[PDB]
Amino acid sequence: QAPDREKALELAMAQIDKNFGKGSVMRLGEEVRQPISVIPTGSISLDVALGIGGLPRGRVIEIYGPESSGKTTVALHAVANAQAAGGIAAFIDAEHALDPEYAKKLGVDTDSLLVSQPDTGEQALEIADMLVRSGALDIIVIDSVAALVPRAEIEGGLQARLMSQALRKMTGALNNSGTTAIFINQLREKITGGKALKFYASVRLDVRRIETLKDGTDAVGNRTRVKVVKNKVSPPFKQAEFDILYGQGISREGSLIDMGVEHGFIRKSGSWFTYEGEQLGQGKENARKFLLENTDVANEIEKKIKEKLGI
Ligand SMILES: Nc1ncnc2c1ncn2[C@@H]1O[C@H](COP(=O)(O)OP(=O)(O)OP(O)(O)=S)[C@@H](O)[C@H]1O
Repeated sequence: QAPDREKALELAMAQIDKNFGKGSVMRLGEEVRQPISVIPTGSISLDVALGIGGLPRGRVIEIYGPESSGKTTVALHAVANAQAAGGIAAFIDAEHALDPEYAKKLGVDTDSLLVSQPDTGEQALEIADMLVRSGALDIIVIDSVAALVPRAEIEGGLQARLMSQALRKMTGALNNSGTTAIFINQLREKITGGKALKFYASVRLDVRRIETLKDGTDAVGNRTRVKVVKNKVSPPFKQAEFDILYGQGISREGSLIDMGVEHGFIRKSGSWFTYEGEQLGQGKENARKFLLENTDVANEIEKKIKEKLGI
C-alpha cells in the first residue's frame, strides 16, 4: 500500500461516480456544483434545503406525507413557477380533488394547464409516459401514487409492478427531454406502490404538518416541516420549515423573515423584527404584512438571502 487515505479515497470514490453516477457517494459537508436547472418551490426555505434552489429538472420527485400537510400546495406551487417561466405543466388526476381557485391564487394558470383523469393506473402512467415524450412538458405531476389501481381490481404482485414498469420505462425518457416529474404519495402509515419509486425517486420529500398557525382569532393556516430524506442531486437530510395560510399558499413574506433572522439580516429581540435600523413591526404576523405590502424591501432581503447562500 502507499497513499494518504484521502488521495486513495477520492480516487475510488471518483471511480464510483464514473460507474454508478454523480450522487452516488457524498460527504454531507459538500457545496457540490449547481446545474443551471431548477424549479423554485416558492419556499426560499425549502429550495435552499434542496441544495440547488428548487426541484431538479429531469428527475422524478416523490412528495409523501399525511393529508392536509401541504404536499400538493407545494406541487401546485412547483407548477406555478416552471409555468410562469414559459413551461408547459400537465396534472394527471386520479384523486378528482383539485381546487382551481386555490391553484389560481398560487400562481398556476389553470386554463393553460393539462388535466387528465385516467381510468386505470396503467393508463394514467401511459398518457403520462407518452405525454412526457413529446418533450413539450416541463413539469408533470401524478396525484396519488396510491389512486393508481390497475384494470384488474375493477373486474378480476399488485401495483408495484405497474409502478416499477412505468418508472423504468419512464425514468430513461423523463430526462432526455428535461421534464421533472412529481408524485404525491401518502396515508399508509402516520408515525402501496413504494418500492419502485422509493428507488427511482432522485429526491424524496417528507411533508408533515407541525402546527396550526394561530392568528389571534382561530388560525390563518399551518406550518409545515419538510425533510428531504433522499437527495441524489446534492447532500440529503437537510430540512426546511415554512407557513401555509388557509387559501393563499406558502407565505413568501413569512418565509423571508424566518430566513431573514436565522441568517442575520433581520434583528429581533423585543418581539420587534427590525431590518437594519429600519423596523418592520411587533409580532411575526405584523412584520409579515410589512413585507407583504413592501415588495421593495422584501426583494432586498430575498436578494441578500440568496447571495449569502445559493445563487
Ligand atoms: N380550497 C381551499 N381553501 C382554503 N384552504 C385550502 C384549500 N385547499 C387547500 N387549503 C390549505 O392547504 C393546506 C394543505 O394542502 P393540501 O392540498 O391538503 O396538501 P396535502 O398535500 O396536504 O393534500 P391532501 O394530500 O391532504 S389534498 C391546508 O392547511 C389547507 O388549509
